[PDB]
Amino acid sequence: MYVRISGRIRLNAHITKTKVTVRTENGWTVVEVPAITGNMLKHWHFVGFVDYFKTTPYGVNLTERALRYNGTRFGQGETTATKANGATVQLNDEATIIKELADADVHGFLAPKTGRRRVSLVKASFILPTEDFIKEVEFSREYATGLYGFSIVLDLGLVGIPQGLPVKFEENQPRPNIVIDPNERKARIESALKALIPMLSGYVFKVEELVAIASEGPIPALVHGFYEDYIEANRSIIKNARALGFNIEVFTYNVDLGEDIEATKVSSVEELVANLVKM
Repeated sequence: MYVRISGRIRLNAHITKTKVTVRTENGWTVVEVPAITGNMLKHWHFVGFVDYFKTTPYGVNLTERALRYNGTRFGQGETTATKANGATVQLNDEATIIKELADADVHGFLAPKTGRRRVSLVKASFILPTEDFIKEVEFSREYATGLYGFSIVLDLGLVGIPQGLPVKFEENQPRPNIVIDPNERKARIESALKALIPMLSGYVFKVEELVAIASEGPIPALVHGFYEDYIEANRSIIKNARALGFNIEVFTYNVDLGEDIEATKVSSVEELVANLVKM
Protein backbone atom coordinates (compact mmCIF):
# COMPACT_ATOMS: atom_id res chain seq x y z
CA MET A 1 0.00 0.00 0.00
CA TYR A 2 3.05 2.26 0.56
CA VAL A 3 6.02 1.87 -1.79
CA ARG A 4 9.50 3.40 -1.83
CA ILE A 5 12.23 2.70 -4.29
CA SER A 6 15.80 3.84 -4.29
CA GLY A 7 18.47 3.03 -6.86
CA ARG A 8 20.74 3.95 -9.71
CA ILE A 9 20.43 4.54 -13.44
CA ARG A 10 23.08 4.88 -16.13
CA LEU A 11 22.76 7.67 -18.68
CA ASN A 12 23.77 7.55 -22.31
CA ALA A 13 23.90 9.61 -25.47
CA HIS A 14 21.18 12.19 -24.81
CA ILE A 15 15.35 15.43 -20.45
CA THR A 16 15.80 18.72 -18.53
CA LYS A 17 19.21 19.10 -16.96
CA THR A 18 20.09 21.75 -14.43
CA LYS A 19 22.81 22.61 -11.96
CA VAL A 20 22.62 21.74 -8.29
CA THR A 21 25.03 21.82 -5.42
CA VAL A 22 25.55 18.66 -3.47
CA ARG A 23 27.94 16.92 -1.00
CA THR A 24 30.07 14.24 -1.03
CA GLU A 25 31.24 12.84 2.34
CA ASN A 26 35.00 12.59 3.11
CA GLY A 27 35.09 15.95 4.75
CA TRP A 28 32.37 18.30 3.55
CA THR A 29 32.87 19.57 0.06
CA VAL A 30 29.92 21.27 -1.69
CA VAL A 31 30.15 20.58 -5.44
CA GLU A 32 27.94 21.97 -8.19
CA VAL A 33 26.83 19.14 -10.42
CA PRO A 34 24.37 18.56 -13.23
CA ALA A 35 21.01 17.07 -12.18
CA ILE A 36 17.66 15.99 -13.56
CA THR A 37 14.41 17.06 -11.93
CA GLY A 38 12.27 14.31 -10.46
CA ASN A 39 9.44 15.55 -12.65
CA MET A 40 10.91 13.59 -15.49
CA LEU A 41 10.10 10.32 -13.71
CA LYS A 42 6.80 11.72 -12.41
CA HIS A 43 5.72 12.67 -15.91
CA TRP A 44 6.40 9.15 -17.20
CA HIS A 45 4.67 7.57 -14.27
CA PHE A 46 1.72 9.80 -15.14
CA VAL A 47 1.61 8.66 -18.84
CA GLY A 48 1.61 4.99 -17.84
CA PHE A 49 -0.93 5.55 -15.12
CA VAL A 50 -3.26 7.03 -17.71
CA ASP A 51 -2.39 4.25 -20.21
CA TYR A 52 -3.12 1.51 -17.63
CA PHE A 53 -6.08 3.18 -15.94
CA LYS A 54 -7.76 3.89 -19.32
CA THR A 55 -8.29 0.23 -19.94
CA THR A 56 -10.07 -0.55 -16.68
CA PRO A 57 -13.87 -0.35 -16.25
CA TYR A 58 -13.17 2.98 -14.54
CA GLY A 59 -10.96 4.55 -17.21
CA VAL A 60 -13.60 7.24 -17.76
CA ASN A 61 -12.81 8.82 -14.41
CA LEU A 62 -9.97 10.93 -15.83
CA THR A 63 -9.67 14.52 -16.90
CA GLU A 64 -9.95 14.93 -20.64
CA ARG A 65 -6.50 16.55 -20.49
CA ALA A 66 -4.96 13.36 -19.04
CA LEU A 67 -6.07 11.46 -22.15
CA ARG A 68 -3.69 13.61 -24.21
CA TYR A 69 -1.18 13.37 -21.35
CA ASN A 70 -1.66 17.09 -20.64
CA GLY A 71 -0.98 17.61 -16.91
CA THR A 72 -2.42 21.12 -16.33
CA ARG A 73 -4.36 20.30 -13.15
CA PHE A 74 -5.36 23.04 -12.83
CA GLY A 75 -5.04 26.54 -14.25
CA GLN A 76 -4.63 29.37 -11.74
CA GLY A 77 -8.11 30.64 -12.33
CA GLU A 78 -9.97 27.44 -13.14
CA THR A 79 -13.12 26.54 -11.28
CA THR A 80 -14.10 23.52 -13.37
CA ALA A 81 -12.62 20.59 -15.26
CA THR A 82 -13.86 18.51 -18.18
CA LYS A 83 -14.08 14.75 -17.55
CA ALA A 84 -13.10 12.30 -20.31
CA ASN A 85 -16.92 12.03 -20.66
CA GLY A 86 -17.36 15.60 -21.64
CA ALA A 87 -18.98 16.08 -18.22
CA THR A 88 -18.06 19.10 -16.11
CA VAL A 89 -16.61 18.68 -12.64
CA GLN A 90 -16.61 21.48 -10.07
CA LEU A 91 -13.20 22.15 -8.50
CA ASN A 92 -14.85 23.01 -5.15
CA ASP A 93 -14.28 20.02 -3.06
CA GLU A 94 -11.38 17.64 -2.98
CA ALA A 95 -13.78 14.67 -2.38
CA THR A 96 -15.68 15.40 -5.59
CA ILE A 97 -12.58 16.17 -7.60
CA ILE A 98 -10.77 12.96 -6.65
CA LYS A 99 -13.94 10.84 -6.94
CA GLU A 100 -14.37 11.91 -10.55
CA LEU A 101 -10.76 12.38 -11.65
CA ALA A 102 -8.24 9.62 -10.90
CA ASP A 103 -5.27 11.63 -12.31
CA ALA A 104 -6.02 14.32 -9.62
CA ASP A 105 -6.34 11.60 -7.02
CA VAL A 106 -3.07 9.80 -7.85
CA HIS A 107 -0.97 12.67 -9.18
CA GLY A 108 -2.44 15.50 -7.07
CA PHE A 109 -3.75 18.87 -8.24
CA LEU A 110 -3.72 22.55 -7.57
CA ALA A 111 -6.80 24.72 -7.73
CA PRO A 112 -5.81 28.12 -6.29
CA LYS A 113 -8.98 29.85 -7.47
CA THR A 114 -11.03 27.55 -5.17
CA GLY A 115 -8.25 27.14 -2.54
CA ARG A 116 -8.06 23.39 -3.12
CA ARG A 117 -4.82 21.43 -3.17
CA ARG A 118 -3.77 17.79 -3.09
CA VAL A 119 -0.17 16.72 -2.81
CA SER A 120 0.76 14.03 -5.40
CA LEU A 121 0.83 10.46 -4.08
CA VAL A 122 3.66 9.84 -6.56
CA LYS A 123 6.94 11.62 -5.59
CA ALA A 124 10.39 11.62 -7.10
CA SER A 125 13.48 13.34 -5.83
CA PHE A 126 16.10 14.94 -8.01
CA ILE A 127 18.13 12.48 -9.99
CA LEU A 128 21.78 13.14 -9.13
CA PRO A 129 25.14 11.94 -10.16
CA THR A 130 26.33 9.53 -7.49
CA GLU A 131 28.59 10.68 -4.56
CA ASP A 132 31.00 7.98 -5.69
CA PHE A 133 30.71 8.90 -9.44
CA ILE A 134 31.58 12.43 -8.53
CA LYS A 135 35.00 11.93 -6.72
CA GLU A 136 36.02 9.76 -9.69
CA VAL A 137 35.91 13.30 -11.23
CA GLU A 138 38.55 14.07 -9.69
CA PHE A 139 34.07 17.42 -16.59
CA SER A 140 30.78 17.11 -18.41
CA ARG A 141 31.75 14.37 -20.77
CA GLU A 142 31.44 11.76 -18.12
CA TYR A 143 28.39 13.26 -16.57
CA ALA A 144 26.60 13.06 -19.91
CA THR A 145 26.84 9.36 -19.66
CA GLY A 146 27.39 8.38 -16.06
CA LEU A 147 25.87 7.03 -12.95
CA TYR A 148 22.89 8.75 -11.37
CA GLY A 149 21.02 8.05 -8.12
CA PHE A 150 17.24 8.27 -7.79
CA SER A 151 14.43 7.87 -5.26
CA ILE A 152 10.69 7.44 -5.71
CA VAL A 153 7.80 7.32 -3.20
CA LEU A 154 4.28 5.93 -3.74
CA ASP A 155 1.77 6.74 -0.98
CA LEU A 156 -0.99 4.60 -2.41
CA GLY A 157 -2.81 4.13 0.87
CA LEU A 158 -4.30 7.60 0.31
CA VAL A 159 -5.98 6.75 -2.98
CA GLY A 160 -9.65 7.73 -2.83
CA ILE A 161 -9.13 9.67 0.38
CA PRO A 162 -9.01 13.50 0.63
CA GLN A 163 -5.94 14.81 2.44
CA GLY A 164 -7.86 17.75 3.99
CA LEU A 165 -10.53 15.40 5.37
CA PRO A 166 -9.00 11.95 5.84
CA VAL A 167 -11.60 10.94 8.48
CA LYS A 168 -15.34 11.64 9.04
CA PHE A 169 -17.28 11.17 12.31
CA GLU A 170 -20.38 9.94 14.19
CA GLU A 171 -21.34 8.45 16.48
CA ASN A 172 -18.35 10.38 17.73
CA GLN A 173 -16.60 7.50 15.92
CA PRO A 174 -13.86 8.16 13.27
CA ARG A 175 -14.02 6.32 9.95
CA PRO A 176 -11.66 6.50 7.06
CA ASN A 177 -13.18 8.93 4.49
CA ILE A 178 -13.01 6.85 1.27
CA VAL A 179 -15.04 8.30 -1.57
CA ILE A 180 -14.72 5.70 -4.32
CA ASP A 181 -15.92 2.07 -4.06
CA PRO A 182 -13.42 -0.63 -3.16
CA ASN A 183 -12.93 -1.91 -6.78
CA GLU A 184 -12.13 1.49 -8.33
CA ARG A 185 -9.75 2.02 -5.46
CA LYS A 186 -8.09 -1.24 -6.43
CA ALA A 187 -7.96 -0.42 -10.15
CA ARG A 188 -6.32 2.91 -9.33
CA ILE A 189 -3.69 1.29 -7.09
CA GLU A 190 -2.78 -1.43 -9.61
CA SER A 191 -2.52 1.17 -12.32
CA ALA A 192 -0.28 3.28 -10.11
CA LEU A 193 1.98 0.21 -9.57
CA LYS A 194 2.04 -1.02 -13.18
CA ALA A 195 2.86 2.53 -14.21
CA LEU A 196 6.22 1.91 -12.54
CA ILE A 197 7.32 -0.12 -15.60
CA PRO A 198 7.23 2.78 -18.05
CA MET A 199 8.32 5.24 -15.29
CA LEU A 200 11.58 3.22 -15.17
CA SER A 201 11.99 1.82 -18.70
CA GLY A 202 13.82 4.54 -20.61
CA TYR A 203 11.90 5.74 -23.72
CA VAL A 204 18.61 8.15 -21.08
CA PHE A 205 18.15 5.26 -18.93
CA LYS A 206 19.12 1.92 -17.93
CA VAL A 207 18.16 0.91 -14.39
CA GLU A 208 21.32 -0.59 -12.95
CA GLU A 209 20.22 -1.37 -9.38
CA LEU A 210 17.50 -0.72 -6.87
CA VAL A 211 15.98 -1.41 -3.48
CA ALA A 212 12.20 -1.35 -3.05
CA ILE A 213 9.97 -1.70 0.07
CA ALA A 214 6.31 -2.22 1.08
CA SER A 215 3.77 -0.53 3.29
CA GLU A 216 1.78 0.05 5.31
CA GLY A 217 2.27 3.44 6.72
CA PRO A 218 5.03 5.85 5.96
CA ILE A 219 7.16 2.95 7.13
CA PRO A 220 10.53 4.30 7.03
CA ALA A 221 11.94 6.40 4.27
CA LEU A 222 14.88 5.15 2.16
CA VAL A 223 18.30 6.69 1.66
CA HIS A 224 18.69 8.21 -1.81
CA GLY A 225 20.70 6.18 -4.35
CA PHE A 226 23.02 9.18 -4.62
CA TYR A 227 24.89 8.18 -1.42
CA GLU A 228 27.86 5.87 -1.91
CA ASP A 229 26.45 4.48 1.24
CA TYR A 230 22.87 3.97 0.35
CA ILE A 231 22.65 0.16 0.20
CA GLU A 232 24.26 -0.33 3.58
CA ALA A 233 22.20 2.60 4.92
CA ASN A 234 19.04 0.98 3.72
CA ARG A 235 20.03 -2.29 5.27
CA SER A 236 20.25 -0.63 8.68
CA ILE A 237 16.99 1.29 8.32
CA ILE A 238 15.21 -1.86 7.33
CA LYS A 239 16.50 -4.20 10.02
CA ASN A 240 15.82 -1.50 12.66
CA ALA A 241 12.30 -0.84 11.39
CA ARG A 242 11.66 -4.56 11.38
CA ALA A 243 13.09 -4.82 14.92
CA LEU A 244 10.66 -2.10 16.07
CA GLY A 245 7.68 -4.07 14.66
CA PHE A 246 7.07 -2.52 11.20
CA ASN A 247 5.96 -5.06 8.60
CA ILE A 248 7.94 -4.64 5.40
CA GLU A 249 8.31 -6.52 2.13
CA VAL A 250 11.72 -5.96 0.56
CA PHE A 251 12.81 -6.46 -3.03
CA THR A 252 16.15 -6.01 -4.64
CA TYR A 253 17.56 -5.71 -8.13
CA ASN A 254 21.32 -6.25 -8.51
CA VAL A 255 21.99 -5.41 -4.90
CA ASP A 256 22.80 -7.51 -1.88
CA LEU A 257 21.55 -5.86 1.32
CA GLY A 258 22.88 -8.86 3.06
CA GLU A 259 23.03 -11.13 6.05
CA ASP A 260 20.27 -11.30 6.79
CA ILE A 261 17.39 -9.24 5.71
CA GLU A 262 14.66 -11.39 4.33
CA ALA A 263 14.55 -10.05 0.79
CA THR A 264 13.36 -10.98 -2.68
CA LYS A 265 15.69 -10.77 -5.67
CA VAL A 266 14.07 -9.84 -8.94
CA SER A 267 15.56 -10.02 -12.42
CA SER A 268 13.75 -6.89 -13.65
CA VAL A 269 11.45 -3.97 -12.95
CA GLU A 270 8.60 -5.94 -14.49
CA GLU A 271 9.19 -8.64 -11.98
CA LEU A 272 9.29 -6.15 -9.09
CA VAL A 273 6.05 -4.66 -10.34
CA ALA A 274 4.53 -8.11 -10.75
CA ASN A 275 5.39 -8.79 -7.16
CA LEU A 276 3.89 -5.56 -5.95
CA VAL A 277 0.59 -5.99 -7.72
CA LYS A 278 0.07 -8.81 -5.25
CA MET A 279 -2.33 -6.22 -3.81
